[PDB]
Amino acid sequence: MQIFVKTLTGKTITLEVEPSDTIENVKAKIQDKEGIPPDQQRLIFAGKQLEDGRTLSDYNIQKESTLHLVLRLRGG
Repeated sequence: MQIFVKTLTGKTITLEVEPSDTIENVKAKIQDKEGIPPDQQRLIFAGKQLEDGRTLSDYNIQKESTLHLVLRLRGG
């Protein structure tokens, strides 16, 4: 299924995922496609911060959903 990942810069990235995919795996996909290291990634859906070990299905994330990507940089 297709999902949308909305960043803080007004860029939306499209991903192809399965509800059985883990959050850790989604983050890897994002890294693969945009180059953002997973450790800097903070995914938000329905007011919840998504946990690495959970799957998309745990959160009831359906096709064409939009996740919010917030960056957490290490150092400033």
